[PDB]
Amino acid sequence: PELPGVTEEALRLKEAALEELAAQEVTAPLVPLAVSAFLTSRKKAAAAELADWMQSPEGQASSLESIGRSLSRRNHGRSRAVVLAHDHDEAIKGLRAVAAGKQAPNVFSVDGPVTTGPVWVLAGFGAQHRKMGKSLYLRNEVFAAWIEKVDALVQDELGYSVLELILDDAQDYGIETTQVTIFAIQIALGELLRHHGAKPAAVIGQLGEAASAYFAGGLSLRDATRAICSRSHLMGEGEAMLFGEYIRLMALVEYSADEIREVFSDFPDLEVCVYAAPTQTVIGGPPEQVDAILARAEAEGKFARKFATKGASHTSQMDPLLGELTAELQGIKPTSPTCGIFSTVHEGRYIKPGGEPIHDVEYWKKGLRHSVYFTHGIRNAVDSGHTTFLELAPNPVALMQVALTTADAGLHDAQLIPTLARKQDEVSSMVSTMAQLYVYGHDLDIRTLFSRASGPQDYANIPPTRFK
Ligand SMILES: [Cl-]
Ligand SMILES: [Cl-]
Ligand SMILES: [Cl-]
Ligand SMILES: [Cl-]
Ligand SMILES: [Cl-]
Ligand SMILES: [Cl-]
Ligand SMILES: [Cl-]
Ligand SMILES: [Cl-]
Ligand SMILES: [Cl-]
Repeated sequence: PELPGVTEEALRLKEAALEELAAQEVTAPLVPLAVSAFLTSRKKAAAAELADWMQSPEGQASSLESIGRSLSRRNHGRSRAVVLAHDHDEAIKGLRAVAAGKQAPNVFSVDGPVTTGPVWVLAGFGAQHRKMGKSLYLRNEVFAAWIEKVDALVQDELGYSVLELILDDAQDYGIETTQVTIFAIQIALGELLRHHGAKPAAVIGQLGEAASAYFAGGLSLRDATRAICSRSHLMGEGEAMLFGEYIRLMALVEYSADEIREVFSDFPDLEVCVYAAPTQTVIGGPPEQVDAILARAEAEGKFARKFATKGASHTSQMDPLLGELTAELQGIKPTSPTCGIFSTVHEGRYIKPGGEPIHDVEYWKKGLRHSVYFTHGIRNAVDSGHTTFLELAPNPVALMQVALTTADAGLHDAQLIPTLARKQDEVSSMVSTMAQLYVYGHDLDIRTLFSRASGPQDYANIPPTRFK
C-alpha cells in the first residue's frame, strides 16, 4: 500500500508561494527569553540582572536568538517567566516587568507549576479562513511534514489535495473542505507540539472530534482520517441538495440549557446542536422557527447569530446520512486511549487513560446526530483540577467559549492557550504557545525552540555559556 505523493499542482503552488514569500519585508522574529528560579524573589533579580546586561554594549551586540539559546540551557526552575521579544528594547521592558512583578502583554510569570496537565481542545466550525496554515506550512519543516502526511491520506480517501487548498489563495473553503483541512491543521499543530516535547493530559472535541481521537490514541491517523472524510463529504453533499422547506438553519442564542427547555415549548421543531457555554446554545431547525427564536432573543436583549449553512448538524436532518456513514466507516479499529477524553458526544463524561475504546462507528453516528455537550465537558475538566486549556485551531473561536465555562465554575485564573490566528504571524503564534506551556510547567523542551549552536556566536556571554 503506497500512498499518493504531493501533486504537481501543489508543487507548482509551493514554488509560487515561496517566491512571493522570498520577496516580502523580513520581519523581526519573536524570540522567547526564559528565566527561572526556585524562589520568585531570585527569578526577579535574575530578570533584572539580565536586563542590566542587555542594556550594556556587549548585550546590545548579542542577538536575541543567542541570548534565548543561552537562557534555554539553564536549569528550569519551579518559578518561571518568559519575555516574548522582537528586539532588545522589547526584551528589556519585559524583563523589567518580570522583575517588578508587574505584567504586560508579551510576558508570562508564575510562582510555580500548575497542578494538572493541559486539556487539548479540538473545535473547528467558525475557525476557517482563506490562508489558514499556509504560512506555517512554508516556514516549518515539521508542520509541513504532517500536513503532507494528512494530504496523502485524504487524497487516498476522497481524491483531492488539501495542500492544494492551503497553498492556493484563490480557493476558499466549504462545508466539506473546511473539515478535512482543519483536521489536517489540527493534526500537524499537535504533532509539532509533540515534537517540542508537549503532550495532552486530556482532549476535548467540538469536526475536531476526529483529531481528538487521534491525539487520545483512540484511532490511528488513518482511521481518524476516515472518520473526518466520511462525515465531511456526506454533510457537504447533503447540504448542497437542500432548498426551500428542506433547509434547516443553525444559530447561536444566549439561552442556557434550562432556558432552552422553557423557550422550546413555543418552537416544536427546534433542537440543540451545541451546548457551547453556560448561557450560549447553538440551536437548529426550520427557518421560520429559527428566525422566531432569534427575534425573541433580540427582544429580550440576548445575543443571537444566524450561521451560514442550509443544513443543521446535530439535528434530525442528519438521519438520511447515518446509513452511508455506517457503511463507509466499517473496518476502523478503535483503541484504548493513552490520555483522558472528555467526550462531548457522551454528555461531557470522562474516559480515563487505559479505559475501554469509545471510537467505534456508532460513536461517529451518535456524534453527527446528537447534541454536543461542550460546556459540560469543560465544566467536568475544571471540576477535576484542569486549568490549562490549549486550542488547536486556525483561529481561537472555542477558547472564548471555554472562558465562559471556566469563569462560571469559579475558575477566574484559567490558562487559555491559543495556537494560530488570522492576521497573526503563524510562527510567532507557535512560539507564544510553546512559551506558555513552558512557563506553567507543562512538558515542553524549551531547548528545542532554538537550532543547535554551530559556533560561539550562537551563545551570549551569560551563564551557562560564558566565554572562558
Ligand atoms: Cl542554572
Ligand atoms: Cl531544567
Ligand atoms: Cl526549582
Ligand atoms: Cl502571567
Ligand atoms: Cl524549520
Ligand atoms: Cl460528574
Ligand atoms: Cl480562581
Ligand atoms: Cl490565559
Ligand atoms: Cl538544529
